[PDB]
Amino acid sequence: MVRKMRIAVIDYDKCNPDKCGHFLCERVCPVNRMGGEAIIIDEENYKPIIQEASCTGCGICVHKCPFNAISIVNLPEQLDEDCVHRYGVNAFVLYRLPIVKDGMVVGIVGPNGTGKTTAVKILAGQLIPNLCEDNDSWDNVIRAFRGNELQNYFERLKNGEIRPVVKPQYVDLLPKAVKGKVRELLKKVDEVGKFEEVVKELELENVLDRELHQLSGGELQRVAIAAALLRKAHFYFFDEPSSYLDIRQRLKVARVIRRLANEGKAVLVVEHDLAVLDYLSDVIHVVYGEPGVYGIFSKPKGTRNGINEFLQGYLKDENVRFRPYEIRFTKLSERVDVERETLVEYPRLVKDYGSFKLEVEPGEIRKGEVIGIVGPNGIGKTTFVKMLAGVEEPTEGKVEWDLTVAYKPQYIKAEYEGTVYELLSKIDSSKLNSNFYKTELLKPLGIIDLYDRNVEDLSGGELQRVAIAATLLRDADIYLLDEPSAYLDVEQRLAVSRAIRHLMEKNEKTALVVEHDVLMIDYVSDRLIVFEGEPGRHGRALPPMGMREGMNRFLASVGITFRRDPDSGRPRANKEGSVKDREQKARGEYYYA
Ligand code: SF4
Ligand code: SF4
Repeated sequence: MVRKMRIAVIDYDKCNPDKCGHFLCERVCPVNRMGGEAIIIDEENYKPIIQEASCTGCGICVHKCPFNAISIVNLPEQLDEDCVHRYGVNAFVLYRLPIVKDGMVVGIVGPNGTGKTTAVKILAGQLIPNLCEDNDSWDNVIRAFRGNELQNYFERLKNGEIRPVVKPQYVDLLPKAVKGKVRELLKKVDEVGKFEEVVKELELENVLDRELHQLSGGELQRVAIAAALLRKAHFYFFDEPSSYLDIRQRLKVARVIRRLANEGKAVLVVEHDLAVLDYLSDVIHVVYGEPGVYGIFSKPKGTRNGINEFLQGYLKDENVRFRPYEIRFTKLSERVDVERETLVEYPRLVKDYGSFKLEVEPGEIRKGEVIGIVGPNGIGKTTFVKMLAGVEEPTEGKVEWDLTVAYKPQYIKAEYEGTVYELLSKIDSSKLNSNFYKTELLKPLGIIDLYDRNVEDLSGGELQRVAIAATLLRDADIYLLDEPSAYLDVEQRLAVSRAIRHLMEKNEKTALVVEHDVLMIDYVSDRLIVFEGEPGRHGRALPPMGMREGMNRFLASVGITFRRDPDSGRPRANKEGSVKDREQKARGEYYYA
């Protein structure tokens, strides 16, 4: 086998055409000698340029450079030969692997279906690498990764003195597979003798009484986090633990997972929220490719640089573009925030089931804006949303008016016979066929390619995108999405953000997006509803307020302050106990866009 790209980098800060004659390059260059364009002259910025499309990689120019402003490398037997696994010809292929490490938290960021999960099975002893050949042994794996830390992994893995435990990419499998209580389960799975510490730090002592099927999202997720650590294993691989956790939970779970590094145990993590990712990890991997054709894991990076580079879409270590535009964000000074017309107003409501109490203070709904809902789970974010939605009748007050409400529920389960196209089509055929919904909603969330399978025959992340798109293609005055964040990746999360923002702004309509992922809030929100009280008991919904004034108000009850990163612009979470943490909290401004 073979395969090879040439990559040329010239440290211009070291080049000086006038000192080496006249671009010693083009002169000494064999290809240019025979009438070729390996090295071209930028007779303006006065620099030399190597057109890697030519350069034989002979390296003559490199040896000649009177300084050493030239490097030419052949990505041979390293990027093409590395090839790890092929599922048979005309089928998915993996290149490279994430490099897990002891005593450290190895991060992963990169869109779904790029064989994140392919690598897990590989590492779990349950799939032998063929190295895109025909192999069915460990030994060729151990050799191929010679010069690297993963050889040592495959040697232990085969002796079988390590076995990694894996928190699966979809959960909601344990309730329909394991019956009885969270109390029970957590005794059973116990083998680590750390039962006390776990259940307490992740605050599942109230959550023991309920049965698995009676859990809400945040709780079910965390109970999996618990049961994975109580199984005995050195290596713990968490695939998407950000699903359905609220803002308060996800920051607290991050601390729990981070404390593992100190115990010297190896954590491998997928996260799709940059603030949570920054905080946990110590290494970071970027994974690039178009889903379902190939995936390649990049070289290990230090968390901060790795994230910067993801945002830029350009790899300077690997020389790969993988997205033709940059990840970007919206402050509050990059907008027009001007007042708009009142759609409706709601008085004081108060709903008591008699197993939770909510009071909603008097509030205004404006037209043409996007209101983010924030707070910890079971604080009746959902109780409010459901009162306008019509599935719950307020005990007192009125919200149920002649606005039509479009409602995306918290769980997703399908009950629909027929295709993705049937399901959408009966709502508004018309919308499907117009160019806007095609630029902003349907096309970048993959739905054009999804019309051929049934709704029941769609998987969690595709089906999520399908629910979301469905709710926004309903004909309504006001759009209600309860927690769409679940099972979306970074790119998806962002695409849904740009779609919500454009569609709502253009037709001047209201939407409520209950939200907990920092980035979506950071882009989309015009106004905020902060929830407080003590969850599972009482909640007090405070009236709508400005985006900044809201995230300020709320962040102060979490102890956790947010900056603006200076490298390429993203929400920077600041470590509890830091300079910035201390300066923000002292000065009553607990947040910056
Ligand atoms: S070799 Fe490339 S870098 Fe060294 S001087 Fe000539 S042009 Fe500038
Ligand atoms: S061989 Fe080395 S120098 Fe000659 S072209 Fe290819 S890269 Fe540039």
